[PDB]
Amino acid sequence: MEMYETLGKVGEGSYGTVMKCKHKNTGQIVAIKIFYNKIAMREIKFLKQFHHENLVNLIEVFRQKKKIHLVFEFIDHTVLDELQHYCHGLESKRLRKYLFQILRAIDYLHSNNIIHRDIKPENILVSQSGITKLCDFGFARTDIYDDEVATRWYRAPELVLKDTSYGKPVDIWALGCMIIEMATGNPYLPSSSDLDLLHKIVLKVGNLSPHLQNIFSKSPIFAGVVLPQVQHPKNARKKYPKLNGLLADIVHACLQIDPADRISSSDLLHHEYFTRDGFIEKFMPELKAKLLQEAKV
Amino acid sequence: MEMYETLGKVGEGSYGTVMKCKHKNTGQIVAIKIFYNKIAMREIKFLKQFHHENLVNLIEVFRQKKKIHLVFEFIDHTVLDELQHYCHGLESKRLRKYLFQILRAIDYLHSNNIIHRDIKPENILVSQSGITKLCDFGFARTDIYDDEVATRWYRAPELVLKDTSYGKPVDIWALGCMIIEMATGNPYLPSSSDLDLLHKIVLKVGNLSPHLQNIFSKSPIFAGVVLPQVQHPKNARKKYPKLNGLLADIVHACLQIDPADRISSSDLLHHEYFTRDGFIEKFMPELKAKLLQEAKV
Ligand SMILES: N#CCc1ccc(Nc2nccc(Nc3cc(C4CCCC4)n[nH]3)n2)cc1
Ligand SMILES: N#CCc1ccc(Nc2nccc(Nc3cc(C4CCCC4)n[nH]3)n2)cc1
Ligand code: NA
Ligand code: NA
Ligand SMILES: [Zn+2]
Ligand SMILES: [Zn+2]
Ligand SMILES: [Zn+2]
Ligand SMILES: [Zn+2]
Repeated sequence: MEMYETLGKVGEGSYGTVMKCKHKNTGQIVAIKIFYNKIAMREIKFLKQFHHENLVNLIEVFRQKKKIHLVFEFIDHTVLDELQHYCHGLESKRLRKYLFQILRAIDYLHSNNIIHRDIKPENILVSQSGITKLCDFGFARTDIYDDEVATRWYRAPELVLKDTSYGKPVDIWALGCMIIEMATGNPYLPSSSDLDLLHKIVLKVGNLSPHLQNIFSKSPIFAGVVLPQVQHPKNARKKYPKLNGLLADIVHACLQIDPADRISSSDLLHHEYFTRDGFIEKFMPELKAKLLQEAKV
Repeated sequence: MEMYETLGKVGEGSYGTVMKCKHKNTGQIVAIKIFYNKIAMREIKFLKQFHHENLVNLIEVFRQKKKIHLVFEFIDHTVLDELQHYCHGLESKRLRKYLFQILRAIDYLHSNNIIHRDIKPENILVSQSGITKLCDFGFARTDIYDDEVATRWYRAPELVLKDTSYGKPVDIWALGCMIIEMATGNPYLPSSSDLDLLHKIVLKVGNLSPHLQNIFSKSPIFAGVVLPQVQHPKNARKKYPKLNGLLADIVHACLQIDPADRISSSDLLHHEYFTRDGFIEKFMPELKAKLLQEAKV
C-alpha cells in the first residue's frame, strides 16, 4: 500500500526515475528515486556512511513492486533549472556562493577518498534560500559505465580514452566545465559522441598529454583518426576572456589535460576567488545562521 | 568475395556504419554505408529517383553477409570535420559559398516536395575544391523516429512536441541552427533531452506558438512543467549580434517558432545575403567551371 502520494515527475534516466511525492501520514515532501542491481545498492552503501550539510539527505529505502525506492529530502530545484530558466548564466555574487558550497561538498568527499564521478548541473540541488547540495552517488567510488547524454559533456579526457586508472581529478575537470556553463549559461564541451568530444577537448582546451596521446594512438576505436593540432594561450585571462579574471584563473586550473596537473579541491577552496574580499569569513557565518534559522522552522 | 578493400571507418550510428573503401578492380575510393529494413530501402528508393549536383552520388547496392551495403562516391570531408578541426567557425566568404550550395540542394528537394528531415553538419559533405553535397536520405519523406544524439540539436519545436503534421519548415529550422554553428563554431541549441531542448528553444528563440503551446500543455510527457517565460528582441541584428547583419537576418527568418512563419528555401536563395554584391552572378559561373574542370580529370 503506497505510503506516498506521487505529486509529479522531476527526473528520468537510463537508470529509472525521480518522483516528487508526499508521505500520506507525515505529509512530507520527498524525492523518490525508482530503479528497475549494483547501482542502487552502491548508492545506498554510500549514503549510509557519508554525511555533510552540502550533500542530499537520504530518509529511507523500500522495495515495492520488485523495484528499489530511495526516498530523499526534497530540495526546491537544481542548477540545471537555473540554466534552463534564466538567460546568460548566474549573477556573479550568487555564482560564488554556489561554487563555494559545491566545493565544500567535493572536498569533503575527496578528503574521504571518494570520487563522485558525475558532477554536472542537474546533480547540484538548490534550495529557495540558496543552500546547495550535491547528489547522485550511484557511480561514486573509492569504472561503472555512465550511459547519460549530458554526462559526456563533463567527462575528462582520461575517461573518454578509457585510461585504466583515473581518480579525483575527473571531478575537477567536470567542475571546471560546469563553472563555465554557470558563468555564461552555455555548456562548454557539448558533444554528440566521444570522437566529437575528443576533438572539442583538443580544440578548446589542449593537446593530449603524452600518456593520453599514447593510449589514443594505440586505441582501435580511434584508428586512422588525427586530432586537431592547435595552439592555445598559456594565460588564463586570455584563454577565457569572457569570464571574471579570478574565475578564469580557477577554470584554467581545473581544465588541464594531464589529470596530475589539475588543482585539488582543497586548494580550490582556498583560491583568491574566495578570499579576495574576505568572502569566506563573511559567508560562513551567514551560511551557519541560515542552517540554524531554517532548522528551527 | 568482398570486392572492396575497406580503408577505414569514417562514421557510425544507431543505424550502422560508413566505411571508406577501395574497389579491388576499379581502385575507386568509395564510402559504403552498412546497415543491420525500412530505412535502407527508403534511402535507396530516394536515390534512384532524385539527382542534383549538390547531392551525393549513389553507385551500387549489394547484400553481403545478410546486410545491405550502399556504395557512394567519396567526398573529402564534412562540415562537421571543419567545425571539429578549426576554431571559431568558417571564414565568411567560404561560409556564403557553402550555404548557397546547401540551399541549392534543399530547394531542389523542396521543389520536389521532399522533406530531408536530417539537416546537420555531418550530412554536409565538402570536397577539396569546396563543392558541397547533401546526404543521408533514410528519413526523407513526402515520421520515422531518428535516434541520434546530434539530431536533437537541430530539431524543430513541432518535432519535439510530436505534432501530427509537419513539413518542409523543419529543414529550415535545422538550417538556421546549423548556420549559427558554422558562423560561430558553437552549436546553438545543444541539449541532452527533449525537455532540455524545449527549455532552450523557449529561452533562446521564442515562446511556443498557440497551437504548439496547446500540444505542450495537453502532453502527458510534459505535465506539471512550466516553460521559461522570456522576452526576445524583435530585431534580427540585435537578437544575433555576433553575426554579420544579413546573416543575422537569415537566421532570424529561419528560426521562427511557428513553422508557417519560417522563410521558404526559394526565398532564402534570393536573399540580400547572396545578391548584395552580385555574388550569385559571380559564383555560378565559378561553380559551373569547377564541375567542368573537375569532370574532365
Ligand atoms: N539522483 C539523481 C539525479 C537527479 C537529481 C535531480 C533531479 N531533478 C530535480 N528537479 C527539481 C528539484 C529536485 N529536487 C530534489 C531532488 C532530490 C533527490 C536527490 C537525487 C534524487 C532525488 N532531492 N531534492 N530535483 C533529477 C535527477
Ligand atoms: N549517411 C550518412 C551520414 C554520414 C555522412 C558522412 C560521414 N562521415 C564522413 N567523414 C569524412 C568524409 C566523408 N565523405 C563521404 C561520405 C559519403 C557517403 C554519403 C553518406 C554515406 C557515405 N560520401 N563521401 N564522410 C558519416 C556519416
Ligand atoms: Na548519475
Ligand atoms: Na540520419
Ligand atoms: Zn523548467
Ligand atoms: Zn594510464
Ligand atoms: Zn577529425
Ligand atoms: Zn498540429
